[PDB]
This record gives sequence, C-alpha cells and structure tokens, in this order.
Amino acid sequence: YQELAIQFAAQAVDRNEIEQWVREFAYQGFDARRVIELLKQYGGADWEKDAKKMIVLALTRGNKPRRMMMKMSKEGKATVEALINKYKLKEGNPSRDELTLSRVAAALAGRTCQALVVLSEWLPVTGTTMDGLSPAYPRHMMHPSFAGMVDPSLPGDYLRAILDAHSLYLLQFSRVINPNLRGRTKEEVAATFTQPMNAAVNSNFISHEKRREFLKAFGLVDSNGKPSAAVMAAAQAYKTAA
Amino acid sequence: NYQELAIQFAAQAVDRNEIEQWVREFAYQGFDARRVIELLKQYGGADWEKDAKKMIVLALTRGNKPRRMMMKMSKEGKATVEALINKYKLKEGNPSRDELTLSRVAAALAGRTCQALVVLSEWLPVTGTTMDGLSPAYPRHMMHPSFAGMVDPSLPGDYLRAILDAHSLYLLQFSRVINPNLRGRTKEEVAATFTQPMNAAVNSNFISHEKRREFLKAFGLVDSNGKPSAAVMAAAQAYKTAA
Amino acid sequence: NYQELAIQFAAQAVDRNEIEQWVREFAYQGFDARRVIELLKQYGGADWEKDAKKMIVLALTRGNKPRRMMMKMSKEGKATVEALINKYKLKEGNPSRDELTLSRVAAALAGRTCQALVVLSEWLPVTGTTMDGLSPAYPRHMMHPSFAGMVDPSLPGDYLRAILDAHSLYLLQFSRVINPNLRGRTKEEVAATFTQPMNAAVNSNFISHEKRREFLKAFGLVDSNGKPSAAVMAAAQAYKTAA
Amino acid sequence: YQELAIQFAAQAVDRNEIEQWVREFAYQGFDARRVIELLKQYGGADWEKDAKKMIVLALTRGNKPRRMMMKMSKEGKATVEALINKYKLKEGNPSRDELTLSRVAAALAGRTCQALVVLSEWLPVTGTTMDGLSPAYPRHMMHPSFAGMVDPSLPGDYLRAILDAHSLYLLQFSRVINPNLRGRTKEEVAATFTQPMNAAVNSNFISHEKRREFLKAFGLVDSNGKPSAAVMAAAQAYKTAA
Amino acid sequence: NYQELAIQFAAQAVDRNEIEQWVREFAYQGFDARRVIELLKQYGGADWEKDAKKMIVLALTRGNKPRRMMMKMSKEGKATVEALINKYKLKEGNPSRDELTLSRVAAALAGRTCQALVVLSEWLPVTGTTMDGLSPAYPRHMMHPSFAGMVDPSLPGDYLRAILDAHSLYLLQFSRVINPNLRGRTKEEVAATFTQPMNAAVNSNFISHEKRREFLKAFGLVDSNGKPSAAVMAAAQAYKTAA
Amino acid sequence: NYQELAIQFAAQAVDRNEIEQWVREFAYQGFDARRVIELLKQYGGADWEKDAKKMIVLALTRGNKPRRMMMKMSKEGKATVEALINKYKLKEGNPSRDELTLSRVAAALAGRTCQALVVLSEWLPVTGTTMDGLSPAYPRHMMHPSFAGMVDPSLPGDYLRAILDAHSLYLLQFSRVINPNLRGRTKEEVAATFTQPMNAAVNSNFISHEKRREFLKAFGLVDSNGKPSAAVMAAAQAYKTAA
DNA sequence: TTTTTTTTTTTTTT
DNA sequence: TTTTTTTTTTTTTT
Repeated sequence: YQELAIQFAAQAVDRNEIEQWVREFAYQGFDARRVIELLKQYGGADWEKDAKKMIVLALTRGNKPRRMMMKMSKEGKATVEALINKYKLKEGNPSRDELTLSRVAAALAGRTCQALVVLSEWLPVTGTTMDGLSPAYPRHMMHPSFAGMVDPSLPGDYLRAILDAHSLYLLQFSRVINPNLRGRTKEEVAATFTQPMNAAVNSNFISHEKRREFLKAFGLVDSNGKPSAAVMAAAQAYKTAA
Repeated sequence: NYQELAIQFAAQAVDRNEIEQWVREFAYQGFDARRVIELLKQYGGADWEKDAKKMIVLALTRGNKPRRMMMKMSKEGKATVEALINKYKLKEGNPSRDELTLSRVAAALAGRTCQALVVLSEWLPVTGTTMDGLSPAYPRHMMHPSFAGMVDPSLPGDYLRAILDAHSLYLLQFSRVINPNLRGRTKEEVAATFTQPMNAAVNSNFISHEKRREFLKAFGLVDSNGKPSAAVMAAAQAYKTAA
Repeated sequence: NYQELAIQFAAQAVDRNEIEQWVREFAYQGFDARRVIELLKQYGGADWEKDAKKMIVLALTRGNKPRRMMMKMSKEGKATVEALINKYKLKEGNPSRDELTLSRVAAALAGRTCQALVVLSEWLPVTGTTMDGLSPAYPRHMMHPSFAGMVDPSLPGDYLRAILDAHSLYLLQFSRVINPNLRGRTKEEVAATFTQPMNAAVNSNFISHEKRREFLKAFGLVDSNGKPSAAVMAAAQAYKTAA
Repeated sequence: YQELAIQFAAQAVDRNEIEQWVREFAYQGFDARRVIELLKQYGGADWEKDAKKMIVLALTRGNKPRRMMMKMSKEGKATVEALINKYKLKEGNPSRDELTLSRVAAALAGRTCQALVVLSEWLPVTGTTMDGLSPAYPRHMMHPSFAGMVDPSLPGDYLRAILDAHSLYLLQFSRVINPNLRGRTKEEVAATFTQPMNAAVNSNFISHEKRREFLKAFGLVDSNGKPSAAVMAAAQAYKTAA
Repeated sequence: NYQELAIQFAAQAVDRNEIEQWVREFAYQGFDARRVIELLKQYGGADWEKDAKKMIVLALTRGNKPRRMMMKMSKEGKATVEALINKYKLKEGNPSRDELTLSRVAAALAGRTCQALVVLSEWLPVTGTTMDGLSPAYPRHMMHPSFAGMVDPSLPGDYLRAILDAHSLYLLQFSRVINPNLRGRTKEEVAATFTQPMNAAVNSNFISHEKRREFLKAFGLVDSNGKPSAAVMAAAQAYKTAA
Repeated sequence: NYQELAIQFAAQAVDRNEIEQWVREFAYQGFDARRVIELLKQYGGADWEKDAKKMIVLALTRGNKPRRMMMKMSKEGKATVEALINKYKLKEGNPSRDELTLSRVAAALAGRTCQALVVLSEWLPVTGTTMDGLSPAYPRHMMHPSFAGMVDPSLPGDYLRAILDAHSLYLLQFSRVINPNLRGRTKEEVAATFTQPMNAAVNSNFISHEKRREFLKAFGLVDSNGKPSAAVMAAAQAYKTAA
C-alpha cells in the first residue's frame, strides 16, 4: 500500500516543470534592475555621476550615511546630505523599493569593481594587506559585488579558482565587517558567506557572455576563461588559509 | 534464591531474531513516512502527488519554515505556498506524528526527492559545483539527508560504509550551512548530530532492501553486485581527510 | 621508644577485614538486584522474563528516559514502551530503591544483558566496530557497565586487573559519548566518574564468585584457571596507552 | 620629612615580635584538637571504632551524610543514621564546634592515610588510575589530609619531592570533586589547592618528629628523610603533568 | 562588436582623478587639524604651546581619558590635568568636530608628537625596547599613529611602501595592546582597524608634500632623494613576516 | 597659515628635561606614600609605628580585607584588628587618596615590609620553599609587590632588568594565588596586570635612587657597583622560561 | 586594574 | 537533536 512512494519515484523528472517551480519559489531579495530604475528616477541625468560618488562612499565609508556625515569635511557632508535627500537613502536592510549605499554598489558591480584599483588603500582590507596573503592579489575581486561578475558557465575548475581567489578576500572582509564573524574559523566564515555569494553567481542579472567579457577586461581570465597567475596563486592561498 | 533465578534466566539461549525484531521496533524514528503519505492523500486528494512535487522543490531550495520563506518570494509563489500551508496544515520544525512539514514530505518521498537533485543542484544551499571541489563528480543523488532512505543496509559492510561516508561528506557541508550553531564545531561534533537520523533512515522498514538497491543501481551509485562507483569511493575517502 | 612503636603500629597495622566489611556495608546502592527481580515478578507475572528482555534491548539501544525515547519511535514500539511504563511503573534517572528504571532492570539481569550485546553490538552508543578500531576483536560481552557484576573478585590480581582494564577501555568511550562535557576532559577525570560504580559491582554480594567465574568462562573471557583471553589482554594494554 | 620611612625601615626586625603577631592574626579554621575533643565527648568509649567507620564513609561516599543514606543498604543506612544522631553530623562547612565526615578524616590523618591502602579501588581517583600516571603511586598520599603528615623541617629538595608527589594526586582529585576545577589547567588547580595544603604542612598539630615518624612508617622516606623511588617517580610525573 | 568595446571601456577606463577627489572629500574627518590649532590658541592664549606639549606627553603616556587618568596620578599631575580639562574643555573618545581631546591635540601637532617619542620611548604602551626585539633600532619617530601625517605620498611607491610597512609593524603591536580583544586575532584583522586612519592622514591636505618630506629627512627616516634608512628597510621586512 | 605654525612649533628643540619632569608628574600612581604616612601619623600619633608594624604582618599574611579576615581569627587578634580598623578608619580595595588600606600601609613602608619577608616567608600565600623549587635560594626580600618601591631605576639597564625579571617570577605566582580571575590566564596576560603598578613604584619620587640602591646592597641583592647576585640572575632566567 | 586557606564522591543514548 | 541567502567601514594606555 503506502510503499507506493515507488510509483511516485518512478515518474521521470521534468527539467522544465521543476525549473518553473524553483523560479516561482525563488528567494526574492536584492533587485539590481529596481535599484537602477530608482537611481534614474531620482537622479535624472546626474544619476551616473551621483552613483559613482555613492560607490566611493559605500566602499570607503560604509552603509550608514547620516552617521558618516558627522565625521567628514564641510564639502563632503554637504554632498552626502544632498544625496540622502535626492535618493531618499537608508541604512541597513530596508524594503525592496528602498535605496542604500550597499545596494547601489551591488547593482553597479561593473563600476564598483573597476573603482577598487584606485580605492585599494582606502578599503577596510587594503590591497597591500591582501598582497601579504597572496602576491599581486586581483584588486577587481576586493568587493562582495564581484560575485555578480562571475560567469557560472565557466569550466568547474576555472570557476572554482575565481571563487576561491575571491573567497580569500571575503574571509578577511567578513571577519572584519561582520561583528558575528570576528575571529571565527575559516569554515564558519565560508558557511555564512557562500549562500549569498552563490546566489549572485547564479542570478539572472548580466548574461554569462557579458560576465565573462568583464572577467576578460579586468584581466582575470584569458580568451578561453583560464584564470590568471594571480587568481591561481590566490585560489591556492585560500586552500591553505586560516 | 534470586541468584539461581538470574543464572536460569541467563541459561536460556539468546534469540537473535526476537532481539533483532525488538531493536527495529524500538529504533529512533524521525518521522513515520507511512503517516506522512496517509496525511498527504487525506488533505490533497487526487492532487496530492503534484502538490508533493511542489513541496519537494520548496523544501530543497527554500527550507522547512513556510511562513518565513513566504516573506522573500514572488506574488505567485507566495500564493502557492499560502495555498499549500492551508491545504496540508503545514508546520515548521519537529511537530507531532500527525503533523506535516516540508522536510517530512521530502523525506517520505526520498526516491523522487533524490532524482530532483540532478536538476536542482545549483539552487541548493551547498551546490554540486562546491561538492565537485571537495570530491570530483560528486554523486548529485546523495545531496539530501533523505538519500539515507534509499541505502540498502543488507549491502556488504565495506560497500555500505563507502556509500555512507560519501553521503556524510555532503551532510558535513550541509549541516554547517543550514544550521548556524554547528558552524564552529569539529567534523566529529557535526557528525554526532547527523549520524542518528541518517542511520535511522538506513535501517527503517519503509521501502525494502531489494527496491532500495534497485534505486542505487538506477542512480548509478552501485553496480550489479552492489560495488560503489569510483565517484562514491572518491567521496568516502574525501570524508576521511575532511575538516 | 614506645611512641616510635605506636606511630609504627598506627601506620602499618590496618584491620583489613573490619574496613572491608564497612566499605561493602556503606557502598552506593541505588537499588538492590534482588528487590528489582522481586518487583519485575510482582508487576509482570508470567510475562516478566519476556518484558525484561524487551527492557534490556530498550535500555541498551535507547537509554534510561522511557517517555523521551517514546517520541522518536515507531507506532508499535511506542505502544510497547507505554505498556511497559504502565505495567512496571518505570521512572527516569535515579529514583527511590523500590522504583524500577530501564538501567536497574539491565543491571540486575547482567547475565542476559551481557549476552544480548553480541547481537546488539552495532546498535549501541559505542558500536563493536568502533571498539575494534581501539583494540582488535574487542570482547562484546564487556560493552555495558553491568558487566562489572559478572567479574569474579577472587581471580588472581593480574588476571582481575586485565579484565577491568579491558572493560575500562569501553567505559572510557561510553562515558564520553553519553556525557558530552566529559569529551574534552582527561582519562583520569572520565575514569573518576565510572570507577566507583564498577568496583561496587565487582565487590557486591549479588551472584557468587563461583557463578561469576562460570559466566566469564561461558562468555569466553577467561580459561579453566581464570587466565584472560588474547582479546582481553589486548584491550587491557590499549587502555594503558589510551587518551 | 615624609621620606622618614627610612628610619622606620632602619629598625632591625624582631623574629619573636613578628612571630607573636603572625600567631595572633593567624587564619583560624580547622581545629583537629577540637574535632577529637568532640568525638570523645559524643562517642565515649566507641569514638575510635565510629571514627574508623566515618573515615571509610568520608573517603568512599563523601561529606553529605543524609544524601548518601538514600543510596545505601538497610544495614549501612541504619549505621549512618545512628552516627548522624550520636555525633550531630553536618554537611559542608559549618561552625568551628560542628562535626562533618571531612573534619573527622582530616583530624585523624594518621588513621585516614593508613586506610587508603585497603580503600584504594573505592576512591573517586583509584590507585590503578594513579599507577597509570606514575608507577606504584604511594597510596598513603591519596587524600588531602596527607598534608598534615608532611614534616616541614625536611630538607627543601626532599620536602618539595613529597609535596610534588602528593600534588600529582591533588591535581586529579581537585579536578574531579571541585566543580569549579573541572577541566581547568594544572597552574589553576595548584593555585586553588596550594594555600590550604601549605597551611596543613605548617600547622602546629602533630610535631615534626611524629610527622617524620609517620612518613618513615608509611615507607615514604628513609632514615634521613630521603623520599622513596615511588615518591621520586611521582614528583617527576607532576613536573611534566597536564 | 560595440558591446565588446563597451564592457572593455567600462572596465579598463577609470577617471582616476575624479575618484581621487571624491575619496579625499568623503574621507573620515573626526576633526580638522587647523580647527584644533585654532581652538588651542583661542582657549590657551600665549600658554597654548607649553600646554600642548604637556597634553602630547599626557596623550602618549596616559591615553585619551583625562578624568580617568587623573585618579591614578600624583597631586601635582592631577592638578595640571584638571586645569587643562577646564581651560581647553577636553573630552574623552570621539566627540563633535569643534571639541578637543588629548588624541586630537597630539594628532594636529604630529611634528612635535613624533619628536617627543625619542624621549618618551620607555613610557609608551609599546616601548622602544619592545620594538627593538621585533626589528633592530626601530625608528622611534614612527611610534605613534599621528606619524602617518608626516608621510609624503608623492614619494616613489617602493620608498613610500617601506615607510608605511615599517610604521605598520608598530601599529600592529600598539592596536593589540590598546585593544585587548584584538590580541587573539590575525594581522589582517588588526590591520583592518588601523589602515583607514593611516591612509587618510597620508593623503590629507594638512602640511604639504615638500614639508612632510622635510620632516622625514629631519627625523633621519629618508635620505636626500627619499630613500628610506636601513632601520626603516629592516622594519618593513619584519612586518612582512609578522604574525 | 596653520601649516607654517605647525612647522615653527616643531622647529623648536625638544626639551628632554621639561618632558622628563612631565612624564614623571603624570605617571601612574597606585597610592601616595607621603599621604599614607601623613594619615598614619595623624590617626595613630606616637603609636603609629608599632601599629604600622602590626598592619604589615596583617597585610602580608592575611590580605587587604580587614572585616573579612576578622571572621577566621582568634579573640585577641579579632580585638587588635577591630581596634586598628576604628583608629585608622581602614578600608578594603582601592578607595580615595585620603583613605588607608593594609596594602597601602605595607606599600608606603616598603623598606620594613621587605625586611619582614625573611621571617614571614613560610606564612605567605606563596612560600619561600615554593619559590626555591622554581629558582634556587630565591631572594626573600623580593617576595612582595612593595619590593618595586626599593628598586633603583638609575641602575644599568641589564642589571635593572634582571632585578625586575627576578621579582616578576614571584609576582607571576602571587597574582595567580591572591587573584582567582588570573588563574587560567597566560604569563603574558598575568604580567599585563602587574607590570604597570610595578613600574610605577620603580619610577616614583618616593625614596631617592641612592637610598634605594643602599637597600638593595643591604638586602644582598646587588654588589658595590649594582651587579645583581647569582640568585637574582637565576630567578630572572627562571622567569624567561616560566609558564 | 587587581588584593591571601579548594570543595567535598553514581551517571544514564543529543 | 537539528531544518536554507553575512553584515554593512575610526579606535583611544586595563
């Protein structure tokens, strides 16, 4: 009777039926498309220049705009106050239709990752610090929003190399900005940062082709997707990392 | 007096089959698969199978807290989950023998659940890609706790151990990701929390030994005589040196 | 010159028999085995032996908390445990002396408990396989604290020490598994929790020296003259170098 | 002016003046003389036999007489109840004029330490367990009341040998019976047990001559106070102990 | 073919000067050195320089909590600290920007602070002797976070990196001593707390590149062309292998 | 503008003596010895010296909690302590600059305190015998925190370090015994709590360098030129390898 | 960031 | 003895 669970198992699996359901029940959190829609809406023609300012502001000062405003120059405070009021900026994790410095940096990952080369020594974990862990550490990987640039169709060994090279940074960064991860083990830090990382790697924002074009442009992969010597070095550094 | 009674009681031959029936009957039981199927049929009627398939995808990719997952979901999804909560009177955690949870549905219907893992691989808390980094071509059919429900316990001990150590490589990763209070603990400490539910499913009376080995053969996990595949052997070893 | 012979007499001359009578009279007695068997016969009647066998399997593979174990068990098992709780008025932990617990049943009937361990080996908190990893072909009859009640204290000291060190290898593992705080403590700290109950049963008045040695002989633990087996000798050494 | 603390320092120290003061301000805790006075008072002619019973009772069952009574034989419970009522026994640490099983064992250290040879395998830390740490561990040292048998006039190296040999046991025992010391470091256990140990070693109860006569009788020292091979072995085992 | 050149342009072509203006404009500014000196002159009058010297000694050897330090100090000292608190309206921690703290005084007057370190060396939380154990003849002028304000950012990159790594060896020690939770954390975790304030002062508009290099030359940290000294080179290497 | 003022302020030569006066004046101060003596003389009158001797024995062998020690003391002792509490208005712990404690009395009169240690050696929390086990013939005059008050800081650095490392061997033991919350901490962690009060007493203005070296010479701790004794040298080394 | 004499003998399958 | 998407960037001599 009840061991008819065999008949239920016997039915061949439908890739499209299951893919409709996984799509319907999917975690709906960060919408990069909505963020860009809101920036364009509040900023108008100035949205790009203000977004670049907000990327610098997020990467070097954090996600609390009213707090950072208090320990800043006269000119800076005036710019941040204008941005808070134009873009109706918030702190932390508000509703889906609300903008934060984090969300701006995350939706515009292509622009954020390019800025890291210049901003490297102004970050919580500097390029110099990373170079101590792995020589000539890839600066374009030094932000959680880099996960949105990873082509998931890349050969598994090449893909794992990029993510292990990026995880070397995440391990340092997470232990430093997440109060719950201060001094915790590698395995613990990776268990808290892999699920949001892998969601960004397998998101529908930016096609595989565009993602690999960015990795090629940043000099992270070659013509066939083979990671650079620096990525390979970093990927190994993560395997023996503490 | 009572010493003579203790000797005469011990003088009686050990009944291997009587004790083996009892150890089975009193064994740990995480859920009654038969009661779960009985409840799905009762609440769902003729739609119970299609709704069970939905709940398998829902459990595997979103978890066991239906009202919580509903908060970070689309309008359509939110409506499907709300309808399922109300039809099947779904609960979170470990409720009574007469209550349904997304976990229990996936666990009672292990044969289908394990088959879905091939498609759902990159949407799981621990992806197939991640597992391949630990052990090459990691068996996707093993990437769910309900896989223990498909293991034939009559398999030769060495073959049986290799299947379970392979599966344990996944369990070790999965437990650290889905359970935050197991993240800083050792391999031995994490294994201590997942071996009892695993071994219960392996030694349960739900789905016979013959049918269970037929599944392992079909999933390509064992050969004609029950010898595990190279991938299973590789993962069992990866688990022995795992941290 | 008299004070010298006085400190000499008060230090060297000890009334070994007077002290040995007292230590036995004051020894921890959570229960009297004779009273336990008297209570089983009283509540169970003609079925007391079959129910006692069930309670031994239940105590060895599930523990001493009958209402707790009942919740993660099959429909049939739960119904058997509930029936046993109500017939024998079973309790958890350490109640009064006219009270029965699964532990006390297994302890009073040590002769059958120890015989069941051969069949139940892979269902115990510490399996026979796990023990074999510490000492080859570990004696299964020693894999329960109630084994101490089977030990003949009149055995030659060296033979008696081999039996107890061999049994202590198991106790060391068992205590760490059934008491998680002990996992990070020393052999000496873990030993401190199990040596007093062990030595009390070894020197108890329940079952004579002659019968106790006839059990050790029957279990194949000692020879005709009380010389321990190769497996016992191996286990006794494994304990000396154990951590 | 105020640097006249030099004139205060300049006064030569008086050994007898200081010894009167240390005597007057001394810690007044356990009075072995009062304990024996109370045993004789309540027990009469039976005080010695009842004291021997109470030593066995303390060493193998503890210091809680009403508690131990509940998990004991009919005969034993009857004896313990009679002892509780004759000697007005208490649990824990009551007033100076109150008897406890601990205080009885401690005041009659000579009798207690002799009983350890027979009681060895009934103790929280057995002789067998100790033999695993140091071969043929001295059974007479396996009780805190042994500190009352130590001659403090012994040559420093011989004296330290006896106390290091005894401390090997105290380390095991303290970690086991003191809930606050469960799994703590050697240095921590020794910091909590050295002050009460050293007080018993330097107490006025039992003269130096009698103390050394006991150590000689127990076979712990030779004619000149040189410790035995077992004590020497144990003293070393404590130096490398964890 | 245009989308290719578009991803190429949006990845490689970065407006280095636009971004560098912004990072400087938004940089953490707990205080403006010019405002600190303006406030010292305003409250202190003609005595502002002598009182500032006192506050530098007070900040370097006692900390940033003036009312706290006052309690474990001599009669004369306590009276001096109380007078300074009331004249300069001193605060603890990180107050508003028109507020003075011992730290802000030492930071705005980096040129004298760093010069005082030669005399104050054995009175600091991390002594010169301690530093000499990590790197021989460690540069005493680098033994304060305010040293970063003395660093010329126009220096050749390799020379600039030697100065900062040499200074970071001190910062690593100092942070562990003045923040006890950091003692059990990694170089990278400890570095994360001191690199942002360091790099902000290195790239601040207070004191020109030309003057900053004239300080490094005067302190004997660099030569005529900006090449660091043997001690700086030694300290830069000690930091690379530091734990 | 303010940049030019910062350069001209730094252009002024470093006044070594002005800074050295200030670092002394602002240095940590556990107690004012002068105020303690002033208070003893005020409350005690002509009996202040004899009562101070009593309080030194009381602090050294019983501690700093006078009402607490009174509970485990003789009738006579109890009366002496109660009389001293009421005459000198004695307090426990670390009260105001104008309050007396047994510790402060012993600390302000270090010359006498250190001389008493020879007689009181076997009555201290850490005995002379215990210390001799760590380092042969350990200097008894060093067996009190107030010994730091006798150290000449003008001594050659290597000689000065050997005296303090020797003394630190005792401090390490003493702190673990008198302070229960320092028992599980490392050498570095315990040293972190006792170096600041030690170094304050070493660099205090109470009792000149000349008088302090005269004491070290008298106690046999240094020779004619300040070279420490073999016992001091031995203890300094014992501290380097201490746990 | 301090300040001087341990505590006190049977558990029980997460 | 459990059950699926981190948190969010300046401290300050015990």
